[PDB]
Parts: sequence; structure tokens; C-alpha cells
Amino acid sequence: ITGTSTVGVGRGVLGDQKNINTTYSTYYYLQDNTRGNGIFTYDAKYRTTLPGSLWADADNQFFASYDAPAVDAHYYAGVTYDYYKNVHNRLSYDGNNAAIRSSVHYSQGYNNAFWNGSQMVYGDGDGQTFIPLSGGIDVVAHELTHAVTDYTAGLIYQNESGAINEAISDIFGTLVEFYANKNPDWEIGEDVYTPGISGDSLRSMSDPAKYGDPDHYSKRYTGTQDNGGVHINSGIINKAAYLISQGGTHYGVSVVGIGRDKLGKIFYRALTQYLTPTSNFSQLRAAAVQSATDLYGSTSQEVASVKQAFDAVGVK
Ligand SMILES: [Ca+2]
Ligand SMILES: [Ca+2]
Ligand SMILES: [Ca+2]
Ligand SMILES: [Ca+2]
Ligand SMILES: [Xe]
Ligand SMILES: [Zn+2]
Repeated sequence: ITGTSTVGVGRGVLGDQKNINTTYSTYYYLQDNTRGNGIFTYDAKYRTTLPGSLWADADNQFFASYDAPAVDAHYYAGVTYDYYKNVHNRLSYDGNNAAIRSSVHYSQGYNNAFWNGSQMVYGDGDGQTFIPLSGGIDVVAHELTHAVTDYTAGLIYQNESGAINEAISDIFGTLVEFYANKNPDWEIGEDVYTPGISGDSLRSMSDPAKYGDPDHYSKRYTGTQDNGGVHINSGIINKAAYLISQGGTHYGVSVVGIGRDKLGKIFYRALTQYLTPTSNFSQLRAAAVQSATDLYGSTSQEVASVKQAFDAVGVK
């Protein structure tokens, strides 16, 4: 909508207070004009027609329980926007400052979040398995990364390409989490998963096998479920990324870690300059090697580390 840029305040899903960029025009809207062509958050009002209505608030204070998922959706979209711009010189998900829209309160007890080709959608969770999914900055950035992927490599959401696609989103979801620097880890969804159980999460990049996901190519899932295991076989690429960053010895193969920032630069370049819609794991390894080569030189530690990491997860 047209109006004047303001700053509201409220509370997120985990009860933390934050300021949010809003727009004033009779009501204060969850519309952030400070980033590209706007960040827009909507109320789906427990139904599934999207996007729903642009979030409207009478006094620019967002402390109602009902407000909390909207607050975090809008805020964490801004953080994610900030990461890609500041760290990779990318302007929103299409690279040309496309408007970022999100809808919260989608359906009833909906234990998921997703990118629907045009926008972010967040369930509220059933309160058992999940609380409103926008509470997790890694979940928000995972999903927005899918948009980035869809506009760049275009990895098909099936079999190995799909698994890479999932990994990329877990990878950048995690790097945005570190970027924001609130309790960062190499786990996924821990902030909003199983409110009754502490110390768990949806997936682990540091040890995928903690939840039955493969950490080695010889352990890959080959059935047809989950689009050919896109959230399952991602663990193999997740572990590779973890090792490039953090180092370690995995099934006997030692990797020299090179840190999160170089991890991000290598995988961002692979994503935007080398991967294609039908890339497989073996082509991801080659893309990552070439990317590290472009960035640091063929005799670099960085290249050497990439080779060890894929070696360690049995990807040649
Ligand atoms: Ca209010
Ligand atoms: Ca965390
Ligand atoms: Ca996490
Ligand atoms: Ca939990
Ligand atoms: Xe983005
Ligand atoms: Zn995903």
C-alpha cells in the first residue's frame, strides 16, 4: 500500500521483543519499505487461500499472541534479505529486489512451512510437534533460499537434484542463523520443533544420522517417498558442508575446516554459476571444486578441503 514508513514493536513466537518496519495509512501494515521493493506479511486467518490480507494493526504494537508469528515472519525475512545483500551482493531472491511476501496462520495445526512458487507460507504447528514455524530463523531462511534456488540453478525437486536443493536451503538457513547470531547451531528447526522436548530438532547437519538421515552416499535412500528422499538424502550434502566448514574425520576421512564464510561463498557461487536443474551429487562436487578454485586458487587449502569433504561422504 502507499503510506509512510514507520517502526513498530512487538513480540515474536519465542517471546522476544523486536522492532519491525511498518507502513502507516490509517492502519499500520506489516510492510517494510526499507528493503528492495518491500517485505510484506499477510494473515491467512487459519485458511489456505493465499496470500490472505496484508497484516493490519491499529496501533503499531504487536504483542498479541496472534501477532507473534507475523512479527517473526516479517522480521526474519528482513534478516535473510540482509544476509544475501550484505554477504553475497544479492538483492532479494530474484537478484532484482523482488517483493518478499509471507503469509502466517496458514490452515489449522499445520506442521510445516514452504515456498509456493511466489511467497512464503507458515503453519502455526499443532503445538505438539511444532509451534508457529516462523519462530525459527533457520526455517524462514531455508524457505526463502528455495526462491533463490528456483531463480538460479533451478534444481528439480526430486531425487539427487531435490536433495541438493534441500541441502542448499539447510546450508543457507544455517548461515543466516549464524549471521543473526542468536543461539546458532548446525541443527534445523530447533527453535520451533517439539516445544516439550529440549535438545532435539528436525534434522542435524553435524550428524544427520541422529535422526536416521544418511551421512554417506552408500547409505542413500532410493525409494520414491519424499520425492525420492529430498529431505533424507540431503543429510549427505549437509554433512559435506558441515565438514568443509567445521572440519572433522568422518568414516576415516579427515577434512580440514575452512570456516562458515568460505563455505557460504563456495556454495553460493556453485548455486549461481554452476549448478543446473538436473545436477546430481557428483556434479555438485565438481561445481563446488570449481567454485573454490575460482575463489581461492587450484592449490588452495579451500579446494583441498572441498575434495576431502565429498570424499568423506563418498561422493566422487
Ligand atoms: Ca496492535
Ligand atoms: Ca539455534
Ligand atoms: Ca538451527
Ligand atoms: Ca524441541
Ligand atoms: Xe532473499
Ligand atoms: Zn525445503
